[PDB]
Amino acid sequence: EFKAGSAKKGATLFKTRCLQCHTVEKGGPHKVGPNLHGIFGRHSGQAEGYSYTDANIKKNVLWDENNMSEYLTNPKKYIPGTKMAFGGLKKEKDRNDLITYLKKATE
Amino acid sequence: EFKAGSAKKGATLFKTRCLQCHTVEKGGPHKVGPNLHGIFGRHSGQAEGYSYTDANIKKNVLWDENNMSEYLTNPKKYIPGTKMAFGGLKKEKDRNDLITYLKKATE
Amino acid sequence: EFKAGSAKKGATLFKTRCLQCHTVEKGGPHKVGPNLHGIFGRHSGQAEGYSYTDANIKKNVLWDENNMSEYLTNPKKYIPGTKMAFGGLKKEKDRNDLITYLKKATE
Amino acid sequence: EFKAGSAKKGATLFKTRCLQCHTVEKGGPHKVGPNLHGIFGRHSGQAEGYSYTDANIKKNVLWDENNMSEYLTNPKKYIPGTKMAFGGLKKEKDRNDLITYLKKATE
Ligand SMILES: O=S(=O)(O)c1cc2c(O)c(c1)Sc1cc(S(=O)(=O)O)cc(c1O)Sc1cc(S(=O)(=O)O)cc(c1O)Sc1cc(S(=O)(=O)O)cc(c1O)S2
Ligand SMILES: O=S(=O)(O)c1cc2c(O)c(c1)Sc1cc(S(=O)(=O)O)cc(c1O)Sc1cc(S(=O)(=O)O)cc(c1O)Sc1cc(S(=O)(=O)O)cc(c1O)S2
Ligand SMILES: O=S(=O)(O)c1cc2c(O)c(c1)Sc1cc(S(=O)(=O)O)cc(c1O)Sc1cc(S(=O)(=O)O)cc(c1O)Sc1cc(S(=O)(=O)O)cc(c1O)S2
Ligand SMILES: O=S(=O)(O)c1cc2c(O)c(c1)Sc1cc(S(=O)(=O)O)cc(c1O)Sc1cc(S(=O)(=O)O)cc(c1O)Sc1cc(S(=O)(=O)O)cc(c1O)S2
Ligand SMILES: O=S(=O)(O)c1cc2c(O)c(c1)Sc1cc(S(=O)(=O)O)cc(c1O)Sc1cc(S(=O)(=O)O)cc(c1O)Sc1cc(S(=O)(=O)O)cc(c1O)S2
Ligand SMILES: O=S(=O)(O)c1cc2c(O)c(c1)Sc1cc(S(=O)(=O)O)cc(c1O)Sc1cc(S(=O)(=O)O)cc(c1O)Sc1cc(S(=O)(=O)O)cc(c1O)S2
Ligand code: HEC
Ligand code: HEC
Ligand code: HEC
Ligand code: HEC
Ligand SMILES: [Zn+2]
Ligand SMILES: [Zn+2]
Ligand SMILES: [Zn+2]
Ligand SMILES: [Zn+2]
Ligand SMILES: [Zn+2]
Ligand SMILES: [Zn+2]
Ligand SMILES: [Zn+2]
Ligand SMILES: [Zn+2]
Ligand SMILES: [Zn+2]
Ligand SMILES: [Zn+2]
Ligand SMILES: [Zn+2]
Ligand SMILES: [Zn+2]
Ligand SMILES: [Zn+2]
Ligand SMILES: [Zn+2]
Ligand SMILES: [Zn+2]
Ligand SMILES: [Zn+2]
Ligand SMILES: [Zn+2]
Ligand SMILES: [Zn+2]
Ligand SMILES: [Zn+2]
Ligand SMILES: [Zn+2]
Ligand SMILES: [Zn+2]
Ligand SMILES: [Zn+2]
Ligand SMILES: [Zn+2]
Ligand SMILES: [Zn+2]
Ligand SMILES: [Zn+2]
Ligand SMILES: [Zn+2]
Ligand SMILES: [Zn+2]
Repeated sequence: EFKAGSAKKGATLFKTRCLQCHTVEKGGPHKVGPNLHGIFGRHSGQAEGYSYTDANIKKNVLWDENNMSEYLTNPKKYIPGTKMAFGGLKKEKDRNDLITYLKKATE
Repeated sequence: EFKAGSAKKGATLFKTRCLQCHTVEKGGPHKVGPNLHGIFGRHSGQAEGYSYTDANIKKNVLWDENNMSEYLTNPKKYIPGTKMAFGGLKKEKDRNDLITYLKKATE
Repeated sequence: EFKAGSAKKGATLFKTRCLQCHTVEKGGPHKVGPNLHGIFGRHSGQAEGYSYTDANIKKNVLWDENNMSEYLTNPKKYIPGTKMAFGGLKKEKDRNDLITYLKKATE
Repeated sequence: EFKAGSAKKGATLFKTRCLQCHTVEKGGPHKVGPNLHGIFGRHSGQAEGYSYTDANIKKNVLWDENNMSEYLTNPKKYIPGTKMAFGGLKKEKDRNDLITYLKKATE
């Protein structure tokens, strides 16, 4: 389901839809949401120093491009009970582009 | 998000995937499943003389082309506890073709 | 043209699409379908103690990953007359994952 | 299932793998195979002036991009007894490119 898209558009989607709550850089600070560096290949709810809902820990997924796409389609449906206040990215090209940027920004 | 496809292809899809349990002709007989004539524009679980599950009755949808496509994607997810033994047409062209045929067959 | 995939999601596919009729572990019970331990590398229809159809027996193939994926694409096409009532896994990444799991659980 | 590919790329496929037996332009001449101008949207076995196997005529398909693709994968499997001596384009992107060229050259 995930196909690599445009990192450049993905960077703008993040600025307007996520940066509000998240930083991406290594060592960056948690805000409302956790810092996201190294999120791919990591278990849900494990960023150091961030205090998660139990449902984000207990979802128990190893983040990759595909379950990230599914999550960002509808976060509170993929993880019922999350404090991530965000409706979701409905359009699949917006998802591929954002995940393309996010991979590059967080690896 | 339903779109008219091939009724000839839908007829074939129907002969091979639905015909076992279903008829389409006006006043046709029930089999394992209810005869389907007049289904579009009727409430669910309302073919005369057929014993549905309570779930199929209480679902309380009015069949049109779009929620029919949603139903045929994963019938047990759309109507939990339905006794229809069918995995689903996962491909969208197949659902468009079948619904194109089915609308012509049952109207 | 099998390529290794995710045993973990192949596990998930097995219990949703196969477990109702099959067990996998060594010495496991026959149910509707035969216990499958040791399937890869055996001729078809050779699980001791299971009562097969003539067609599944006379098919005369040695199961590997490849012809298994052909079979699971359309079981009744590959073995005309089989009493396994299963439509098939149409998508290759689904068969890939399931076969990767099945091979690990049956070897 | 068909996806528009590269007409140019497909043009090179046709010269190497088809032109030996076929021509494409309006009014083009018959060779070993028939001239293919107007093939899409026409019944099988109809090109005016060519002598087809009865197998080709009785396949009774109206050619579009997708049953063309199916066909060119395995001609003898699609039309048993055809007199077209061509093993098939096994790679999916080769069929997409060729059909994309063929649509443009024969419409
Ligand atoms: O494969 S990708 O689609 O991901 C992709 C990645 C890059 C890339 O160049 C392209 C396509 S091709 C391209 C597409 C578009 S367009 O499609 O947007 O019109 C405009 C241009 C352009 O060259 S010109 C331009 C415009 C702007 S802007 O005025 O600030 O928008 C900034 C930069 C720039 O060169 S600098 C700049 C800024 C970033 S960023 O992501 O950090 O913002 C990335 C890159 C940059 O070069 S690499
Ligand atoms: O059931 S739960 O989803 O709650 C769940 C159970 C377990 C677990 O660790 C986790 C989640 S956390 C997690 C979630 C996801 S996921 O979000 O992508 O699904 C992927 C991974 C991951 O670590 S990485 C991984 C990848 C693969 S591979 O794909 O086959 O190569 C095999 C294993 C493995 O760990 S091994 C392995 C195999 C299985 S079983 O299902 O095959 O029996 C179970 C376990 C394993 O450790 S316990
Ligand atoms: O934001 S939502 O996730 O809620 C969401 C709701 C709807 C929607 O179209 C989308 C996303 S877009 C979408 C996203 C994803 S994914 O990225 O999440 O993988 C996969 C798909 C997909 O199409 S494919 C698919 C898979 C299944 S499955 O058999 O259950 O797997 C059933 C249906 C289906 O289309 S049918 C279906 C059934 C229902 S419901 O009423 O029965 O719940 C609602 C809808 C349906 O389309 S509207
Ligand atoms: O459920 S079904 O098994 O029936 C089934 C039907 C179709 C389908 O796509 C699939 C499964 S999925 C699939 C499964 C397998 S597998 O089973 O071998 O692993 C291989 C392939 C593949 O794509 S690649 C392939 C290989 C060959 S080969 O050269 O003969 O080997 C010919 C064709 C072809 O596509 S052509 C071809 C010819 C016809 S027909 O109408 O002329 O019979 C129909 C179809 C064709 O694709 S639709
Ligand atoms: O199909 S036809 O062979 O009749 C044909 C079509 C077109 C065309 O201009 C010509 C011949 S004339 C010509 C002949 C030869 S050659 O004889 O030496 O090979 C080389 C060139 C060239 O210009 S240069 C060139 C080389 C390549 S390459 O093959 O990828 O390296 C791609 C393109 C390109 O411009 S871009 C390109 C991409 C496409 S599409 O189909 O991918 O959308 C179509 C066209 C393109 O120009 S129209
Ligand atoms: O808009 S639609 O896409 O729905 C559509 C509806 C019709 C239609 O003609 C077409 C497209 S165009 C077409 C497409 C295909 S193909 O796509 O299958 O290759 C083959 C042909 C063909 O002419 S030739 C042919 C083949 C056969 S067959 O040997 O029995 O298959 C029966 C008939 C027939 O003419 S008679 C026949 C049987 C039926 S049915 O529904 O009762 O099976 C419908 C029709 C018939 O004329 S109307
Ligand atoms: C504020 C309203 C936020 C918006 C905008 C975005 N995110 Fe978020 N996110 C937020 C919180 C408070 C949390 C923790 C959730 C919990 O239940 O504890 C999250 C979580 C995530 C995660 C999971 C991180 C992990 O498991 O370690 C991801 C991958 C994530 N968020 C991504 C993400 C994206 C891509 C966003 C833009 C589309 C986005 N978030 C916006 C708060 C907020
Ligand atoms: C036997 C295993 C069946 C297959 C094959 C198909 N259908 Fe079915 N259908 C079946 C049953 C037993 C029921 C009643 C379920 C209940 O819970 O009461 C149904 C129901 C439907 C309906 C709803 C009719 C209504 O009045 O609400 C529809 C629209 C329907 N079935 C369509 C359908 C299609 C399109 C099929 C081929 C893809 C198909 N069915 C196959 C049994 C079986
Ligand atoms: C019940 C409806 C079943 C489902 C679900 C699955 N299988 Fe099946 N299988 C079933 C039966 C009754 C038989 C015997 C077939 C016969 O004709 O006698 C089988 C057979 C197999 C085999 C062949 C075993 C052999 O020794 O050759 C295989 C490899 C097999 N089944 C695999 C399989 C898979 C992978 C399934 C999930 C995708 C699956 N089966 C489901 C009954 C049923
Ligand atoms: C010589 C070995 C050929 C090669 C190379 C190609 N084609 Fe062919 N084709 C050939 C013959 C002798 C026939 C008639 C077969 C019969 O049974 O009568 C055909 C037929 C076709 C058709 C069908 C035409 C119709 O009117 O329905 C098509 C669409 C076709 N051929 C296409 C085609 C393509 C795309 C080729 C390159 C991959 C190709 N042919 C090569 C002889 C030969
Ligand atoms: Zn998708
Ligand atoms: Zn989907
Ligand atoms: Zn650049
Ligand atoms: Zn650039
Ligand atoms: Zn630590
Ligand atoms: Zn793991
Ligand atoms: Zn784990
Ligand atoms: Zn959708
Ligand atoms: Zn890093
Ligand atoms: Zn859709
Ligand atoms: Zn017609
Ligand atoms: Zn849907
Ligand atoms: Zn869908
Ligand atoms: Zn009527
Ligand atoms: Zn393949
Ligand atoms: Zn593990
Ligand atoms: Zn296929
Ligand atoms: Zn063993
Ligand atoms: Zn394909
Ligand atoms: Zn050009
Ligand atoms: Zn050019
Ligand atoms: Zn017609
Ligand atoms: Zn016709
Ligand atoms: Zn094919
Ligand atoms: Zn096919
Ligand atoms: Zn294929
Ligand atoms: Zn023309």
